[PDB]
Amino acid sequence: KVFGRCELAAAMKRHGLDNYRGYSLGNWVCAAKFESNFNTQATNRNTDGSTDYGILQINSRWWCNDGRTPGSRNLCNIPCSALLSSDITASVNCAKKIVSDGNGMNAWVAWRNRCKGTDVQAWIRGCRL
Ligand SMILES: CN(C)CCN(C)C
Ligand SMILES: CN(C)CCN(C)C
Ligand SMILES: [Cl-]
Ligand SMILES: [Cl-]
Ligand SMILES: [Cl-]
Ligand code: NA
Repeated sequence: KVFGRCELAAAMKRHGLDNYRGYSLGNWVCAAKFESNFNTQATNRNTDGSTDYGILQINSRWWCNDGRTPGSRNLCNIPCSALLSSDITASVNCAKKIVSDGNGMNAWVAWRNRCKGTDVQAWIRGCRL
């Protein structure tokens, strides 16, 4: 599913991401924009052999199991395929664990490079929330 901007913001709000670990909703919408262009089915292979999955491009080295990342962990306890669902529940639950891991949203390099320090509230401007 490709979410609309305001549709995703609403879905992330319902699932409890708005201000989660102090990150306003616009941060999460910005991150999703640059990670996946709001496409739940986005996948991307990394040079280390891991793969990033879903709307927030969650990586198989630590977070999910895909059966093909040697030596990896599955800390969210999910198949990486669950992160591609039209229902974002799994991606949100896993994102909350990731952002709690010590570096906050710096865990998402695209967040750090494209969102951090910018006017992120623009990503939710105009939405009925
Ligand atoms: C181009 N921006 C939205 C980031 C990359 N996505 C599309 C994969
Ligand atoms: C362009 N970014 C910053 C906001 C998104 N909407 C209003 C198109
Ligand atoms: Cl915001
Ligand atoms: Cl594996
Ligand atoms: Cl933080
Ligand atoms: Na894994």
